[PDB]
Amino acid sequence: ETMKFMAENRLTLTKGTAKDIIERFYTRHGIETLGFDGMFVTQTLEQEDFDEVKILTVWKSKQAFTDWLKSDVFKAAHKHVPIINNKVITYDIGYSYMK
Amino acid sequence: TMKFMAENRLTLTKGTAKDIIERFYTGIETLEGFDGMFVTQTLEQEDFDEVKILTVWKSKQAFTDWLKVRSKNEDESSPIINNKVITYDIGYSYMK
Repeated sequence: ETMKFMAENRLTLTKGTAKDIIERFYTRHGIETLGFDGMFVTQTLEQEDFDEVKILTVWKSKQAFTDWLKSDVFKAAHKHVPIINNKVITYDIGYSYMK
Repeated sequence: TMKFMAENRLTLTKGTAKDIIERFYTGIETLEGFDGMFVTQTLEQEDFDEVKILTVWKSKQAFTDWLKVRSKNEDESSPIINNKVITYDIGYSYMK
């Protein structure tokens, strides 16, 4: 039913700018109003040369994600948000256990 | 809750993710600092397969205490090319 598909926006940033970028995601622009199950914004630890922030979104299906890519909430979040690189990766969640 | 993430990233020879993956779907939820885990498979991967066992914790402490699948460079028959562990601070999270 839910938590079957995960999407990741991987951001490679100038070292030191990670906090400011992350705070930018406290305003999610209504993504929760969607097949959306949750999101995580992380910072890779022990990085010396670059900062890496990953925006992980969990959905109930790939289509939930692809439809989101086409939504107005996607546009507002993409326009709201240092970033040297920006890559998108997707995954099939084959197993999840939320306690 | 959910403020730390540990990732066990497994690079596999293209096509072997299918079987191997089910062995990670497996009493870690008994720890207080443990919040949850995800096991994923990367889509659209061209030359190799990728399995990531993600676990979320309340603190880096929980994960550390907890801690304290061989590679080819060991058993030539293993599908696992590389086995890395990455750690993260969860700056923000929202569920449901």
